[PDB]
Amino acid sequence: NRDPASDQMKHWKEQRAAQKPDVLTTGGGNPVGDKLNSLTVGPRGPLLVQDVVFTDEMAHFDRERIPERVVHAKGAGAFGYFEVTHDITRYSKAKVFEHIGKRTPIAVRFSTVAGESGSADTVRDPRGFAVKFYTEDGNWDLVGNNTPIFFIRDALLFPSFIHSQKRNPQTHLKDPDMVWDFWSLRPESLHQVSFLFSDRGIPDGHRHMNGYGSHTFKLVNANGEAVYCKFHYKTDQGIKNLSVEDAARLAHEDPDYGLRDLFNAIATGNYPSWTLYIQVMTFSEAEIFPFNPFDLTKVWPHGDYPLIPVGKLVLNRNPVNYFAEVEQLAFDPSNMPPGIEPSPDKMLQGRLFAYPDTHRHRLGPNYLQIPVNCPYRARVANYQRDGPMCMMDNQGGAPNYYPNSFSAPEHQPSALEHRTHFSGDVQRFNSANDDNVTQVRTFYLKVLNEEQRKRLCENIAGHLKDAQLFIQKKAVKNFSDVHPEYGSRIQALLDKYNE
Amino acid sequence: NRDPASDQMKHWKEQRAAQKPDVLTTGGGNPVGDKLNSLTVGPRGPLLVQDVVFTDEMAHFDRERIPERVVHAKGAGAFGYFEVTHDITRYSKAKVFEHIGKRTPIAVRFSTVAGESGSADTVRDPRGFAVKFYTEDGNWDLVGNNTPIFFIRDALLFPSFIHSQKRNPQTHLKDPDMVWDFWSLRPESLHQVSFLFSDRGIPDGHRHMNGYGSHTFKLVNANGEAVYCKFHYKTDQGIKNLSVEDAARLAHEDPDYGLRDLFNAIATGNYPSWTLYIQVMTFSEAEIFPFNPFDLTKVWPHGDYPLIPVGKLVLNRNPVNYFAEVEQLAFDPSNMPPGIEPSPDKMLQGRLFAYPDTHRHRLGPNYLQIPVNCPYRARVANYQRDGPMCMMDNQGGAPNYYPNSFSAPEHQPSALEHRTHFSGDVQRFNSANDDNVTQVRTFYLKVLNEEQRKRLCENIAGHLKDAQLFIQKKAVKNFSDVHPEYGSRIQALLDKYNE
Amino acid sequence: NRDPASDQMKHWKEQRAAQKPDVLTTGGGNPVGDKLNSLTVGPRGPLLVQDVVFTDEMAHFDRERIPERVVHAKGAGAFGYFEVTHDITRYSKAKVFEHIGKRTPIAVRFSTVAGESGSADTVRDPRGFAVKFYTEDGNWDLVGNNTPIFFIRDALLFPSFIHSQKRNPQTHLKDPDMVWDFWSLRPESLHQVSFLFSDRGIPDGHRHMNGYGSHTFKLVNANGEAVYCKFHYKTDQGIKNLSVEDAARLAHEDPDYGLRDLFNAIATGNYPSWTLYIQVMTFSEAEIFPFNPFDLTKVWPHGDYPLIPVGKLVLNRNPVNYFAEVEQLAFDPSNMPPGIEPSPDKMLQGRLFAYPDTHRHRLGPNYLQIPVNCPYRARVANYQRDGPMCMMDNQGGAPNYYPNSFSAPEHQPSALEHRTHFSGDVQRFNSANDDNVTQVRTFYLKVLNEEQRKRLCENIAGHLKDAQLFIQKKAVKNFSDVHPEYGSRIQALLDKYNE
Amino acid sequence: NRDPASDQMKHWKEQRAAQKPDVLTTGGGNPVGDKLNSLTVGPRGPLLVQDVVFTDEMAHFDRERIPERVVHAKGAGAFGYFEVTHDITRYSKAKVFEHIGKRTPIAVRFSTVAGESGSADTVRDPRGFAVKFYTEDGNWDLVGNNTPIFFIRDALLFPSFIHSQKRNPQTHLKDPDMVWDFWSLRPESLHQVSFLFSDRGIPDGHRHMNGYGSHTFKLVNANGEAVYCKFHYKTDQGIKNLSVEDAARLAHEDPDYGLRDLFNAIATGNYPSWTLYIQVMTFSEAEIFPFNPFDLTKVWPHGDYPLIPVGKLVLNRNPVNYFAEVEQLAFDPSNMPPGIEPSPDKMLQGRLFAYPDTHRHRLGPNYLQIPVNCPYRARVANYQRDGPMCMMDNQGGAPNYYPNSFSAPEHQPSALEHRTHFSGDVQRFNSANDDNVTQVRTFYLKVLNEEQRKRLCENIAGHLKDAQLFIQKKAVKNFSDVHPEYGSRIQALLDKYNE
Ligand code: HEM
Repeated sequence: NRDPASDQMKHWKEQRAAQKPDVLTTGGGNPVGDKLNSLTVGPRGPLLVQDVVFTDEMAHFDRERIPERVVHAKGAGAFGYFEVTHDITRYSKAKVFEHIGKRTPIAVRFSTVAGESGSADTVRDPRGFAVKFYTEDGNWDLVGNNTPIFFIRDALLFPSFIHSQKRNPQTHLKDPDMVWDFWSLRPESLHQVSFLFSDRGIPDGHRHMNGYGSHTFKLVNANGEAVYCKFHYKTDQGIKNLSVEDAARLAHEDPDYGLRDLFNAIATGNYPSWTLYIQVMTFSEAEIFPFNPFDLTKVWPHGDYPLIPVGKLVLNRNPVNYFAEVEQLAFDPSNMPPGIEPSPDKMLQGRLFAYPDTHRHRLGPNYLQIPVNCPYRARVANYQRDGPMCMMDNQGGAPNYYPNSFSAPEHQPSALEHRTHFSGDVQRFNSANDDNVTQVRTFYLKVLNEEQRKRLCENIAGHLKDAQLFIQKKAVKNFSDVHPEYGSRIQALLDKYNE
Repeated sequence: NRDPASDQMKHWKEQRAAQKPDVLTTGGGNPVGDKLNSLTVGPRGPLLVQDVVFTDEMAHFDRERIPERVVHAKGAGAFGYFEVTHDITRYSKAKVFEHIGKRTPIAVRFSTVAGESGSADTVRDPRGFAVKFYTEDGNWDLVGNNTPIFFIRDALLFPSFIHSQKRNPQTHLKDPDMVWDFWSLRPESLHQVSFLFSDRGIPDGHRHMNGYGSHTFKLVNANGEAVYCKFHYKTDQGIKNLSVEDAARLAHEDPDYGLRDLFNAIATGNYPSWTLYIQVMTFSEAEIFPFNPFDLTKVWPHGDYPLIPVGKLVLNRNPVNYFAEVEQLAFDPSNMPPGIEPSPDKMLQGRLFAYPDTHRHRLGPNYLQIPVNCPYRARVANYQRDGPMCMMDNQGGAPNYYPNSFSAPEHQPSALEHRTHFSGDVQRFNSANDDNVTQVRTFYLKVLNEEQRKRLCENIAGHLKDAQLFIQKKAVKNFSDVHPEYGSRIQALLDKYNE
Repeated sequence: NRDPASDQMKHWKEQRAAQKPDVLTTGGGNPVGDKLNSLTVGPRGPLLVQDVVFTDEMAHFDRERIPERVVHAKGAGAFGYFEVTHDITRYSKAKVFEHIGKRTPIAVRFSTVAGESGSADTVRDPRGFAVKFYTEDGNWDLVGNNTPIFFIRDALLFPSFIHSQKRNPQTHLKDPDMVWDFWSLRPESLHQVSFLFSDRGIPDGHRHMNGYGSHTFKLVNANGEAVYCKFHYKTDQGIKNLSVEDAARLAHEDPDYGLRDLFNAIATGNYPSWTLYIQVMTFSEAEIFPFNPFDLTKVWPHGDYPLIPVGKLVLNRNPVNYFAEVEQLAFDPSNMPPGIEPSPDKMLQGRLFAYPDTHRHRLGPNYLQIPVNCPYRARVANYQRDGPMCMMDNQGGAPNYYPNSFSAPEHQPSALEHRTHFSGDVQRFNSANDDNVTQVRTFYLKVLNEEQRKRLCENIAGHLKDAQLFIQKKAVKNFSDVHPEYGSRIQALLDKYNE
Repeated sequence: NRDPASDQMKHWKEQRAAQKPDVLTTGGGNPVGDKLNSLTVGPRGPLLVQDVVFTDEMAHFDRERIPERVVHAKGAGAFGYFEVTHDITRYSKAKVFEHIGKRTPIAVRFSTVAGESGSADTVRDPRGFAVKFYTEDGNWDLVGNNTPIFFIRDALLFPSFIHSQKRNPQTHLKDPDMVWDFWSLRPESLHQVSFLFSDRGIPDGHRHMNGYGSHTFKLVNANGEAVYCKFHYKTDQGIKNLSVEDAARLAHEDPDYGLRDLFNAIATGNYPSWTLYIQVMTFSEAEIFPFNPFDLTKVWPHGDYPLIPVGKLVLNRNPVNYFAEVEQLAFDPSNMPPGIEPSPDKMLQGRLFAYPDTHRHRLGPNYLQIPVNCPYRARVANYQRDGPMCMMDNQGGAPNYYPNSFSAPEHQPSALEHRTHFSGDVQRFNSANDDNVTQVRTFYLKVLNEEQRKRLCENIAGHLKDAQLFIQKKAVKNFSDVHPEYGSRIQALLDKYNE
């Protein structure tokens, strides 16, 4: 007897023993008479096109694959619910927060960032932690990571950052000179790079890590009053990490470690859960905040902005068909119910467009009619019609133009947005020189102990040693700009690694 | 008060008078507060990305269109049922003929051939008359025309023929030189051409024309015995045609004449219905038949192969959304249930590959998961998985391979195909010289009368006159090869049209 | 002999009389030995899969079609050059205006609006008139119509308007109730509706109509000084229209009238040409302008803003292949070279997204690598990589991220945008009741004469009569609000039409 | 200084030091003035739509990915030439074998089978060895593996075999039960499984393994005479293998080991090469051969059918952009020049369809117009037109139908296929019980030595122990059917592994 994942088929049969097997058909419902031998003219003769049983099956086999996600391609998924435990109705009128005890169906997808579909799970990388809330106001996607910050703060650098984290365009190899040339030319990355080369850069699966919206968002209550917030969801199973040596063994021992962990957990009843907190900032506090409160490379410290609890995320169901329910999951930061809205965070302003854009490419123009993506607890009605692979009644014979004298859907004025005043030149403002070291200094000195600082440097040096010396020299300098002992330790190790 | 088609929105509003209008939402189910005005900075300022209401609506509008059909693009649709009235179980075991009184749902498409989506209905053309039977053993797609025959008899000429009947690739205009250079270089077209330019070239809407499967097909009964057959469905409303004069007036007074006629008939309860017949040829009649009995340019004469009634087709329901239910309809001649099998007709052997093929391009790899296309009266079960726009549970966690020791679906030996014996070289055989005139001579002399022959010639000369002289000279010789006076009449009228 | 279009194939053969015909191949370059007869076992036997010549040719015929344009689907194309004849470098620094005498290649596509691929040319509808300039600074797409104004002034209403002008979702029939329910609930349409039912609603081919940029745009000279502008290109062949009586004859006698008139002109050396003008409005004239200067239902009167000439548009070359050079044409308003920039027109702003969006769907992710869409007089170099159907070297092994230390492309600071100050609430501002009648009154009284006013009203009532009475009454009211005699005339004609 | 692969960017900058960096443009050729900061309203404001520099680049990033190969996804590419060295023109007329010394440009792709794009290179799996010859008669794709044989012999079992070799449809994990349930239910796989689990299951990269075409193919000479042949291309660098211990270290130390080993070799002039041999079986010897000569699970022994040399394959060029030259590479077995034809092999017959079919999905309808797929040594001319992403003239204004009297391409009769006689019932013949053991027994006893048999069983037991007991027992039985001591040794080690 083995773990539950290995016994998948065994249980599919047992859960079925009472029935007779189904009749094996074509895609058109036509029963198949023999599907092990091809129609040929004679035992050693050629194949006929009259063999449409072969063409039907092969034709579909040939179209099985769709594009993998451009980022966060290697993923695990699970489904559960969100349950409200505390009252934050003064801040948000979102129905998903309406009363204590309110449950809402969720779907979660964990991921790495850089590796493709066949890569290993226990590698150094940020982790995705995307959560979709099926509310009565339409879906709410909270596309968060295992970290509160990112490496950049303008969306126009993002394709570049990703390119520098993936394969060299000629050799198709991971290229340290690309990784570090970028990071050293963009020191705003220093904060998240210090998180990444810490211990938490390799979590022991998906259940022992925290999630964060990382972005500043906006909450609007019933009076029309607004505050800015951060979301934190913290692991009730406790932070737990793999060491470098153990992560490396599992990388070839079990490439799908974090997939198998999550599936087995839920199957054995160990339902992982997370505690949803927010931080709140008023509009006033936002004007006096020392840094840019919409700079994704900055946290809101806890002492000044403590955590307010909201509710629990619980995962208690495994997917049944991985493709249908995880590969085809699509999270849009732009899916926001009334009560939740976006900040002016440059990076989040780019994500408002990019996600729906790529989903119409990766999955298709009507990807929101796929079941896991459908807002199935909301009544979807508008003037949008047709498109490839239209799957409902296409809203029937309703008038498809607005306004109209024939009683099709109407706009709901109470769902209008919060009005904010802005003034300034319409212009590309340079955010490369916002504070890039202060919060990092704090992390290095007051969050890490001495042993962790030591490991931080060894993990950095073990990867940076493969870059050229002019890149090393520049990266080390950025590290000295945080703390001279941060830089001179790294440089002591590189001096050895360089023989 | 007007015809019922014009009152569609009027009635749509009346059937809703009681309830309230729906909440107008995004495709994500998020209610919109205002959808007549965009999100801008100040009344005369620029448009914001934050306006995800606009993006969501505009983006879908931008994706409304799919590739029209490559032929038969102008279409009208309706729905109904097939009812058995006579017993032909001695020839076929197809569940759709199981017993008298048995109904099966059907869906029909009427079309022209050459015109694109906006072309007129009342033009000289063949008419598609495609019928989809939703049976228990999967779907059965009788994809016929309003002719028993076609212009050619080898599929390799089909892309060519169609190119010649569409727009010149530089000027994008209808070209008579193309049209008649082909027809006169392939005189196998004489038989169908004669049909086209007579009175039935322009039927008075789709309810006053017959439908034929034109190919020879194979029926198989419960003992394993097989016969060949032809399908005829004859209009119970009576053949009725339009004059060249009236067809040309309506071509600009109502380009959608046939579409309108069908909708209004059904809406006022005047339901159209056809009578399905079959002809039956034994295998040993097929060896002694004077022509090639699988020649798609040949009919089976009635005197020797009389019509055997089978039942009624009845259209009694209009589509609710034309796009979802008519435009996305996909018919595959290779959708054949046990009891119905292909002949060796070279032209039908091509259509077994072409239709599924083009449907994966026009509609999508999983187009059979579109409702109106679905085999909703059978159980689809097999080892096909994934593909873009997967719309069911993707078959669940069922074992995806075959054979297996876990009781996934099994093959049904009774559904094997009938086995024929064939012997001969594997090579390309020349069919350009099968009897191209005999059955036409009969049509011209014995079926048509004096006035119809006169009109047949006028209609041909009135379109052949715009081709070059060397092309007219050749066409006329092919016509002369049917009957001297056939050519003589056309050539006398051409001598006049050429001033 | 016949017109030059009809003789296209004749001339192709003549231009090749001297050579031998090419060898006919598969798409893989494998010569074909027979393509009229299919590979079969015996003369009357089944088709084989081994017949890759059939499948290679049938596979591509099955994928011949692409989605037609969602609007303006029916179009005609030609190519030529733009030439500067006057100096407007004090307003715009764009390299297409640099000096008198400079020539830039162009590509033009004329079109109707609503009719699909097969509809008639000679119908009442606006006419598209899009102009692609191939600049050294990249492409410039002046996507114009044959009117200065449009029916609506907010992009959100654009799907609706179109839906109302196209087919009823259930009957697939042009619906008068949809047309006028919309127009009568949105009286901003009054201006362009009076343009459309006037003599210029049906132009006599594409050479006898003007072209307008319609939108206000922004020009920026070398000093950084900016003005607002309007592009008018006026036919050098003279305004010429068709009467309702003749347009309806041709609509069935020659559906492709405009397409034939443009090819035949060019082929016979009668090259059509236009004269490009601008209006100019300083930022300070924009502030005092009585209406909203960015309202697309409004014109700038000539007395206050006279026409300034710029150059000539000349069309002097037909397409060689219509699909590759016309059907696949893609104009993006957003393609704007330094010195030409958008105004805050709500409609234009919307079009900045729409066109690239739909072109990725209609043509594909890399649609700008199609030769006719290529900026083949600039040097494209950036950090975009891959995609479906990637056709060049994909920019080689160049570093693919930015910034980088390995000398891949750099930004050009002189090509930054003009900076404008905006201030206001971010909200949805209601423009429904900007002045809707003033400039229409002027048109009805001062531009048309007695006869033309008569025909304008007969054309409006000849179409509005089919709508319901409550829709009629409302429209007429909207027409009275322009002038009592406007709506009263229409109402007198409607009274007769309603028997 | 480092290896060449890591100095890629270093050498790109050096090879450019003379010139100045290009101007960074949009896709449309428009220079950008700042691509590090986004267009906003005030420094902490929201993002505008008229930031088309952002949109244009993100929209393409969002569409960088295409579908991965449905098998053999992980790959490494190189280009070179094929040079004839011996005269086989008595067997084949193919222009690639015309004379000694004749060179042809080639392109080769190496791969594994079951891992996705991200997986490691040093795992136990077959290896792809696909060769594209660009001959004057079009392209010749020889789609070969590093084995003479394969696991199955009917293509209707392919999708299933591949499903079992990949991931569980619910857990997304590698599932030994699926692996061995399939293999133990289809003992035909015994031959190739004993190859897979010997030392050659893991090659030391791609330069130290042989190539084979596995399938019997047909050769046809200038006289029309045919023979059946096998292609073997052996490594001039020598067979060399990784041990299980080192293959696993490298699977985490360098996932891309085989890719780097090829690139560094070519870059340093150590060009790998292969020797091309054929075996030859006359049609007479094919009637008396002891097994089925077209049984993909059978080799032709060397004693009876010796290797006949042909020429060399040499890889002396790396790719410059991996995506454009290696990921978009498409190989079709059906690309076969005159002189080379398929044999009736049931598995090859299915590859004649499957590959073009998946290539139209994976890449697109016109994937043969992608440079590296272009038959650029041959002249493509025919009657195929249009399609998504049509990239050349589209063959201009040339007549698009055949036959025609206007001098478009003609068929070449000498390119016709060899005619073979076939006689037999058209049915599905069982091939499950062709001799499944005999050649395996020879391998085990006569090809392997003592040590190698021991490791063969250890490799097998290490993997089979994770399957259920009932699957183990059945697999061992199939190994006892080869040789009692084969099944014995495996059962003694499974007894230990099961504690
Ligand atoms: C402007 C900056 C960014 C851009 C342009 C961007 C772009 C993308 C794209 C195109 C995808 C693919 C989505 C799909 O295929 O369905 C994706 C996935 C994802 N992104 Fe980002 N991203 C950005 C920053 C971020 C940030 C700040 C976070 C978290 C705070 C994040 C978290 C994720 C996650 C978790 C996924 C995987 C979603 C899934 O499992 O389907 N990304 N991103």
